Amino acid sequence: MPQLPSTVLDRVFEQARQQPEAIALRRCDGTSALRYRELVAEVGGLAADLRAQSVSRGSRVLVISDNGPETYLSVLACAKLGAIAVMADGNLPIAAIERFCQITDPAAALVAPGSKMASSAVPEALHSIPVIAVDILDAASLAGNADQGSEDPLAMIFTSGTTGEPKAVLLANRTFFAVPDILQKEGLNWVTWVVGETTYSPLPATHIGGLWWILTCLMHGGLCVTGGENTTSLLEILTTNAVATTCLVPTLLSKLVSELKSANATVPSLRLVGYGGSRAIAADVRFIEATGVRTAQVYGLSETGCTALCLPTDDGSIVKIEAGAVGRPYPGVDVYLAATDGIGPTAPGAGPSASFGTLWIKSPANMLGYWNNPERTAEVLIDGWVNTGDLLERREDGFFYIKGRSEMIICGGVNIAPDEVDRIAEGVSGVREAACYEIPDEEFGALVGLAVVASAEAARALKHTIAARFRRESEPMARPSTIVIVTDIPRTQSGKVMRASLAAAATA
Amino acid sequence: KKFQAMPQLPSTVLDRVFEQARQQPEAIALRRCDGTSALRYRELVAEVGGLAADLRAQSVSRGSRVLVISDNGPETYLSVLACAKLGAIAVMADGNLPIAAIERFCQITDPAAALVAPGSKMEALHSIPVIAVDILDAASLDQGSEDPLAMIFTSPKAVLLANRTFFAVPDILQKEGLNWVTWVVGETTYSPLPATHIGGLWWILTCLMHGGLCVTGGENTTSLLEILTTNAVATTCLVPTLLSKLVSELKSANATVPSLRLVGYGGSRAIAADVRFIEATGVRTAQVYGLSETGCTALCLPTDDGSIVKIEAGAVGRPYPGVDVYLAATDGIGPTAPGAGPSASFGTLWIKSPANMLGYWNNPERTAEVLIDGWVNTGDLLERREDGFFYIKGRSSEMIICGGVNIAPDEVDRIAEGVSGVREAACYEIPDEEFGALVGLAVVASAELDESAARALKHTIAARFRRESEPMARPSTIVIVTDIPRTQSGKVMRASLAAAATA
Repeated sequence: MPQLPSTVLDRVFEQARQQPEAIALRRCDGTSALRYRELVAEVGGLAADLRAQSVSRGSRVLVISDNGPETYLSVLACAKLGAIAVMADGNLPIAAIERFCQITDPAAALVAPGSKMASSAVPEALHSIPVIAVDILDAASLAGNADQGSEDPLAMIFTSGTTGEPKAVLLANRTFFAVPDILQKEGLNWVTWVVGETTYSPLPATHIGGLWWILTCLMHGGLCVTGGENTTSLLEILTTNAVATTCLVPTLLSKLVSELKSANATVPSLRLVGYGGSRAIAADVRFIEATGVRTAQVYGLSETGCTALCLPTDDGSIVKIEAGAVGRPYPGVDVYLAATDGIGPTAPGAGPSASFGTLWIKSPANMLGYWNNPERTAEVLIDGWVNTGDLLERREDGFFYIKGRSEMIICGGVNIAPDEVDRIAEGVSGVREAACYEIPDEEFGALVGLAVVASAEAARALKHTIAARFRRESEPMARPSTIVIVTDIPRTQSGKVMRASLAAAATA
Repeated sequence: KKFQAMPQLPSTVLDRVFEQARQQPEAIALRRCDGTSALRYRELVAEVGGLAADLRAQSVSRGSRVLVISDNGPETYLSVLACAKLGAIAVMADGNLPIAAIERFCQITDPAAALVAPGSKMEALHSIPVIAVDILDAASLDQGSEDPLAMIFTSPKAVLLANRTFFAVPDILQKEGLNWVTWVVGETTYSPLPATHIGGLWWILTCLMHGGLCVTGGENTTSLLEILTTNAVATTCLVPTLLSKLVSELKSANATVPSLRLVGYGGSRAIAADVRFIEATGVRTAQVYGLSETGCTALCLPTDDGSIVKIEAGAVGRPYPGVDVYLAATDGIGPTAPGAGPSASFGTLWIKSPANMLGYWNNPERTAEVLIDGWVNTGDLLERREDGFFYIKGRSSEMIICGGVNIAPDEVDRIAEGVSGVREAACYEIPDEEFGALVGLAVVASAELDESAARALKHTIAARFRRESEPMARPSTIVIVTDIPRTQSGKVMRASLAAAATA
């Protein structure tokens, strides 16, 4: 906490002094590799180019990101000058870029090698400002910017709550280290960083999850692999690089689990997997923990500076994830459920957090505001609390759940017993096992979905067979609205269908 | 009701309009709200002829696509008809759409020319010839029912529409002598719905066929009532939002529309309270249910005794005679599919209608799954009730179930009414993906409150509710209304309120 530097850059430089020979960054295939000492000097080099080009404290620099080492050197060179690193995705069409430039008003632009052709249009489009190609230990080299603080802006991330508009999310230095400090200080192993361990982010540097993870790893002396992926196989990426920790979104975790099923392999080097963003699928998490690996669901938003709640691997955590738990609050991260919209956590007479309502979060990783948008900021951000927009319940177990707890489905006033539907679907020849799940419906409340594993005998015809069996019943609701032929149905070890894990797998 | 309805009548929209010109050449066919861009049936005929020449001069031919950059005015329907004369396909494109969007229409449809209506003055499409459009010879009066007349975008997906799309339903209504929807020769109609939207295009095109005086485009105002009033409009076609605004406009101004005979509406969830307001003014109404894919309305809910209760209940309509409907219990198994069984009383709505689309343009894979043997998958989820109508939801619990907890609407309103400053209150269900339903609360203020003033009422109600034993019961949203809709017993119409409250 207070013993440690209060900027990201300065924590990176500390690590570099402790282990200047360890690799800080490299791409998956091993190119663009920087040691901590080389990173330090490169950061020195690039910021001297930026100072030369008139970039000062408070200046915005557009970072056209390829997710690689050069992307992170670029952020750190901005940090060196007290400049704000605006993260722009290289893939995006120049019209999106120009719009970022309208909002942020950059003084320069830094272009990573993997966006360079797309970047190439930009220099002509961006005539007004110096746009630089980024390619590749005395105390003076390890000096930071003494005037920058924990509160000072380091980065901007674009988010689109609005269907068309993207808001520029303004992020202080503290965003990156506020939660890791909490963990270390309260001694929690929910998320851990081991000195030197290899990590991998398949998440873009322009997404809060990607930026946050690689930054906290740099501070912690990790070897961060990111950028030059030449395959879609995570298992190949993980194995080949002996990755120890990685940050996932559920659909990536699911693709990993399927890649490991399909090969009867594991990733033995792998220690820890964080995942978040979308709905967790207990089944994939469980398959991953069985294979030796510790996990952490990290719930959070760009506006909250990434994770604000956590669900670490522990007894019963899988049952909780399946029931819809998002996790529990880190110490020093206050959580408030507001029962009625328009009435914030600090409203006079509002009262204490309800156990059901919109989650508001007061964390020291919280964003400083939306760039150039006082009107949308004043509503989402108020006296330290960010409105996350999400509806959650707190149970007696202290965990937050994104849904309520009845063992029967309700479709148009009509109670469906899931087990009974499964029984019906399993009396049909060709069916090896079957399992129903709920499909959300605005007007009917819920519908019945049915997942089906066929015996070995194409079976598209079975769907028709099953459909016709349900047809011969006198409850119209009690009939599956969708019937998916699957290879497996997620089950507890005790043998019970994990219906929430199943619904997730069927709608992909 | 099974066979060809009116086979004596021409099988092209164009011919039917020309037929109108023959019978009433001096009657006004089209005009803008301000009275400019005016064409008589006679002049409409004449301009379609010269416009068609222009088109052929740019090598436009049968099957050639023609991009029609619409301003919803007389120049636009004139354009459509000029395409029709060559058997070219009118690709409807909104002329206020940003450049990139027009560009994709062009890449999708690849037209031989472009016709620009003046109400959107403005390369991008240099490569193709653009014609500016700017406003009886009996001999100058073989396209048929099935040839394509127009493309409408799902906006992106391109819906291919035949001529029969525009007369097949009205030929049925005529054939069966039904008055659900009717067109009177020479009556004034108005369409706030654009030519680029199935509703608007189909509406105006039907009126022209029927010898209507069609007022379209060039709105001199934002007031829907001033337009209807000033033009003495007799029939109109609306979406629920616009209907709500007409009602709102009608309440505030203490007016009726005296000329107004018929209002069609659809496109979103209908609001039973607005409909009832309108009909009490003497106006017949028809809910028209349909999509681009179904060539507009396939189901219709006509003003009738018990029609307001059905609409408040969530009814969408009953099919027209000759239009086939089929609820498939399971997705994937269509009507065609083997041993498909007959229609269920609940499931995904499939339609077999003579107005159905020919398919999506250059999309064989998506088309093959949505349209099979004349049947179209609407994608909508419905229940066929005892009374033969189709409904959007299930029979009411009368209880809001939030995360498994039952909540009493009477109990909730009781609480809000007990707060000083509340003259009356009524709650309503807000559907939720994860917790099922939330409680909404509509409040009628006892007294007027400054723009600042009302909110302390929101907090005070919120506070009061905060202090109750059950978390689920509490209103997730509190909205202030000058009006809570009631049945003629005085029970709250909670669905009408839930539509008005949300907006």
